[PDB]
Amino acid sequence: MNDYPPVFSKRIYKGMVAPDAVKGTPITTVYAEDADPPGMPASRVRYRVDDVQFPYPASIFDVEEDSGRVVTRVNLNEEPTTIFKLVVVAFDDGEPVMSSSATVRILVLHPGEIPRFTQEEYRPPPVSELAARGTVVGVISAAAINQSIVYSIVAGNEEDKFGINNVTGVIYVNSPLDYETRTSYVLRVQADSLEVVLANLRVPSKSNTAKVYIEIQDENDHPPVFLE
Ligand SMILES: [Ca+2]
Ligand SMILES: [Ca+2]
Ligand SMILES: [Ca+2]
Repeated sequence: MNDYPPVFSKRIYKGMVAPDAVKGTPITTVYAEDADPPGMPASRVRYRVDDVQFPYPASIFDVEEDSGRVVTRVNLNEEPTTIFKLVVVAFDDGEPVMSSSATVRILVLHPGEIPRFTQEEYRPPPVSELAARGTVVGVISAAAINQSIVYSIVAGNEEDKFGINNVTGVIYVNSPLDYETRTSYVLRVQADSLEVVLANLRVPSKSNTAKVYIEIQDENDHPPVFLE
């Protein structure tokens, strides 16, 4: 019998593509498996696009039948920041032939317009534990072609001990620091292009994320002695 359909690994895939991408530019691979006995038609999954609800994405993208790679059907000329919903259907060679669908949300964006930091690690001089709010700690720097850069701290600042000026990329002291509580931090930072920020999006990659090693400088204050 053939009584199990293909089941996509994910319900919604993501993927990027340049706005001027040539024909057959690879975007992403989708994937689905079939629970019927292996080696047979019933569990032999082919991939196809669909144009019921989203015919235009289907007009410019296509999925390969056997590999599952999503690619450009045409040399494209679409506008940046756009998001398309391409609908992919995986179907078996069974009897009766079963299937299931899934969505590939594709982002139209240039790779070269994603920012690049000046360093992957920033090691600024050690900040006094008694430093006041607003005391500058260090500064981070990132370029991108035809792009102004918004900076953000994305991880490692769980204590809200730091803030960053989201435009100058200047990291500063937000809460008061205690050396005895914690002697060092490592922030994950992220430069995103302004055009991207405006479309309510973030696009991380190796070159638009960097680390900041902050070192706390001990002064004579009241040491915490015991806790609980
Ligand atoms: Ca099947
Ligand atoms: Ca202290
Ligand atoms: Ca101290």
